[PDB]
Amino acid sequence: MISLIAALAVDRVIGMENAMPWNLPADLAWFKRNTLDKPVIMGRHTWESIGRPLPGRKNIILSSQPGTDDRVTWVKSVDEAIAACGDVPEIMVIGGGRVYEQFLPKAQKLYLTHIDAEVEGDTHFPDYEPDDWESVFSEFHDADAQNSHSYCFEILERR
Ligand SMILES: CN(Cc1cnc2nc(N)nc(N)c2n1)c1ccc(C(=O)N[C@@H](CCC(=O)NCCCCCCCCCNC(=O)CC[C@H](NC(=O)c2ccc(N(C)Cc3cnc4nc(N)nc(N)c4n3)cc2)C(=O)O)C(=O)O)cc1
Ligand SMILES: [Cl-]
Repeated sequence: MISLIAALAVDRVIGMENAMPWNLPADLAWFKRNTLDKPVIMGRHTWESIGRPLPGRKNIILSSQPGTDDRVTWVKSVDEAIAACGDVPEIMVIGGGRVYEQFLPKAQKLYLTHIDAEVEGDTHFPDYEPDDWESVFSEFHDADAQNSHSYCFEILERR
């Protein structure tokens, strides 16, 4: 089973290359808890933004270009990425936008953090249809001394 996990600004704007304009360690904690001990599939921009292998996860980077870090696994196609994950209960696809578009048709679950941040940009999380998905968890948090913006964790399961 393949899941996508993403942090979305208003109107589902997501990162394209430069770091997103927020400071959300609680979102990073949610990401770490929902991805640890699972293989993670990412594109090259997300890899650069992470800046290091994510510990405790097989890191798989989908890129047309040769790999530049032997600490992680480099693949050139979607099927190669899935194969590198091997036989596990859940694959976490962690972005960026082209990777989400590639994997959404295969995915059964979305972990979304909806962030109340007005971020300008043309890159968006792919369209999902409101009703093709069951929202099974939702939990709101206000901005605080450590987190710049309010944020709502949601888990959806494909109908
Ligand atoms: C891009 N992505 C992709 C991404 C992101 N989010 C997503 N979210 C979702 N939902 N989904 C996705 N797919 C998704 N993808 C991802 C995905 C995952 C991850 C990922 O890491 N994750 C880890 C978990 C976290 C972790 O483990 N993260 C990090 C791990 C390392 C932590 C160990 C600490 C080592 C020390 C290093 N320390 C430092 O550098 C700071 C230096 C230090 N200072 C401070 O500390 C400090 C602080 C506050 C301060 N202030 C307030 C007051 C202040 C401020 N600024 C000032 N500036 C000026 N001039 N003047 C001031 N007076 C001033 N005052 C002042 C000073 C020091 O002075 O010594 C993990 O998944 O294991 C990352 C990216
Ligand atoms: Cl990417």
